[PDB]
Amino acid sequence: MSKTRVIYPGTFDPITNGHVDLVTRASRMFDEVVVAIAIGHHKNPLFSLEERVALAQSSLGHLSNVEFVGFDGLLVNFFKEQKATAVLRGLRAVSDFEYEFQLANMNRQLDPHFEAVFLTPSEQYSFISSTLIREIARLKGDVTKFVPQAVVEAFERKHQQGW
Ligand SMILES: CC(C)(COP(=O)(O)OP(=O)(O)OC[C@H]1O[C@@H](n2cnc3c(N)ncnc32)[C@H](O)[C@@H]1OP(=O)(O)O)[C@@H](O)C(=O)NCCC(=O)NCCS
Repeated sequence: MSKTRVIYPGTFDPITNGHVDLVTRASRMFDEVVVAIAIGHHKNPLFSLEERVALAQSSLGHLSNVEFVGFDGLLVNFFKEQKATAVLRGLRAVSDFEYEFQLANMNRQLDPHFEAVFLTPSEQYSFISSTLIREIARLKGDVTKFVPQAVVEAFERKHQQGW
């Protein structure tokens, strides 16, 4: 009769309707869900950690069993620290599927307790790629269809300065 806690890591740069769907799904089936934002020190994300967490909070705060936290280092260690039952990943048609198996199996070798549990998002979200979203925004196009309003405004606000 133990509580479920799943960790959903990613860069969420920025969060998309697809990510929202997934979290919504996950919130319905796990007791607690942690939206885990990888800082990306060596990665160089467009949006800052604060901006990413803010935007996630805005699109998913209404779910009461959803936490939001940034993290670096090893997902396996974050997993341990958070006393997590499993790491959640999404699985679309566009997904590097062998590349989920590498992640999953290598992490298992680092920690035999590590478990991974994929969910698939509503078919309308099977084709959107944050890379393309960011590119469309950059070229002053409409991303209203692919990300929450808050994110759309973030994009303007990013144009409006330079960082
Ligand atoms: C954090 C981590 C899980 C993320 O990898 P990932 O599956 O690519 O997920 P990310 O958050 O990196 O997302 C990267 C890409 O996935 C894509 N993506 C995944 N789900 C998506 C969705 N629902 N909608 C749109 N794009 C999506 C995007 O194209 C994204 O591109 P971006 O780099 O512009 O954001 C992985 O890098 C990690 O675990 N790092 C921890 C460090 C570690 O342990 N390393 C060794 C593990 S063996």
